[PDB]
Amino acid sequence: APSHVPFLLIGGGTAAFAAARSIRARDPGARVLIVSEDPELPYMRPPLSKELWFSPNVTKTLRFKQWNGKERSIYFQPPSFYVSAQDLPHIENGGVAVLTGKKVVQLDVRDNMVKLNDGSQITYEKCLIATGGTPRSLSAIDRAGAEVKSRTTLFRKIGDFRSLEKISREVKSITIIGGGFLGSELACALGRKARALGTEVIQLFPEKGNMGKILPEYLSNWTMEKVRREGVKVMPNAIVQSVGVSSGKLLIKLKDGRKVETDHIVAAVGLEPNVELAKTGGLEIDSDFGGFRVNAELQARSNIWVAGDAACFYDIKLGRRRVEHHDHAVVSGRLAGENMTGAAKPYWHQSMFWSDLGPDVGYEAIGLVDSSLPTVGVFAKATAQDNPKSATEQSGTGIRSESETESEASYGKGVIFYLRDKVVVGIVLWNIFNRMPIARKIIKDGEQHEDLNEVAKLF
Ligand SMILES: Cc1cc2nc3c(=O)[nH]c(=O)nc-3n(C[C@H](O)[C@H](O)[C@H](O)COP(=O)(O)OP(=O)(O)OC[C@H]3O[C@@H](n4cnc5c(N)ncnc54)[C@H](O)[C@@H]3O)c2cc1C
Repeated sequence: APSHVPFLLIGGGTAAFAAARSIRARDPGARVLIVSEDPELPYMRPPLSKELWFSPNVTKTLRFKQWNGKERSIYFQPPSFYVSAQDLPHIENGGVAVLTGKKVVQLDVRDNMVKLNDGSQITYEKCLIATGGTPRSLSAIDRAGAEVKSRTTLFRKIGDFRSLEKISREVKSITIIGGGFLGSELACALGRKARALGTEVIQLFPEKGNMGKILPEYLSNWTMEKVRREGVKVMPNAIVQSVGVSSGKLLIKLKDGRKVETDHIVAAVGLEPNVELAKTGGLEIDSDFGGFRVNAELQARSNIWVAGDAACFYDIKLGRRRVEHHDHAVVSGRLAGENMTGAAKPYWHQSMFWSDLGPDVGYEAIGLVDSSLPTVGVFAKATAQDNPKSATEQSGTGIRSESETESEASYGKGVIFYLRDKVVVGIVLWNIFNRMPIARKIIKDGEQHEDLNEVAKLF
């Protein structure tokens, strides 16, 4: 670990990598150090709940096959592209180094320095906090003791992919708690594995259907049927009361009286932004939405920026906000990098989200998407190209935010408009690809729409 580094990136995920790339692009000789608590070099997360499950050496290499059959590495860059932390301070033309297995435990804003868990002290000139978040657990699990806890997976990293993939091959029943996109993706991934093995997969949540807090009743229900068609036993309207061990089996007790016996549990119930450094750093966090509060240029302080899942930014349309989008991590990380190199540009990007439940069904979302808001959905029969696989064959990539582009324009599918009076504040696209720029334009203009069935023609 160097005693000093010009650019210090705390956390080694998607946002940090984007910032590292941006800093180097604007400053060819920049010296950038990434401190990552995890043992792995920077990698993208979407494949962990998708393509990596649709394949035995893949678990070792982590080089997956996209829906189009072509391989891609989960890592942002090959390990030989990074320089050693030891050489970073004076190596010719600089570079980007990564300190894996090390965690920043103290931040001293006034002295521009951080302390690592091993006692190491590092000063910086410009710092980016890109710590992401920590998965949330169920209070029922927290209050159940060590045994139950040891048999519950909080899905987020490469290590969770490997341990869960192992378990799916070794046990007879796995239960997923959570109806969100991630829980549903895992449900489909695990369901397919179970079909060949002849095992069981259960998914339960308090809502009436999958993604119930986001999707309107019609599409929420359609999604639940989709998951059931994969062999998964889906249990909606399920409120967990307690969880314990009975005769070596996990026993989940629900409020309506139902009891569920299973071998392992996977929880996908949201995340808690990692703002532990706010304590010693004396930085302000948002008690309502979570995360480090930053200004328009993503600054927490004159020389400290925040990007990705850990940032509570000011959405140009919605006010204080925090999101969990790959697109956001990439764009905000890139911007932070540019601002750390004298750009002084505001974050006005409208972050998009995407989810693939296999090669045949996908979703895209943007803006305020809440099922409690008044909505208007327009649907139609899907064509042969309206699916994630075709979209990937066309674009050559499975990372939707890449093929969709970051710009704004100048039944088996459909569009769902979320409204505020007659203005569209959010949009969900079901099996419609390469039209996000149109969605961004509609939301940005913020005009009132007398029809919408006319607007749907745009998609
Ligand atoms: C399984 C899965 C699937 C997903 N699929 C999609 C998808 O299809 N579409 C989409 O739009 N989004 C998706 N997302 C979400 C998207 O991946 C995230 O928004 C993005 O990864 C966040 O990046 P980040 O850099 O902000 O944080 P992270 O990638 O979470 O990483 C933060 C890093 O910093 C480390 N760290 C934390 N604290 C410290 C510390 N004190 N010192 C050192 N290191 C620290 C962490 O351990 C971690 O390595 C998915 C997420 C998961 C988990």
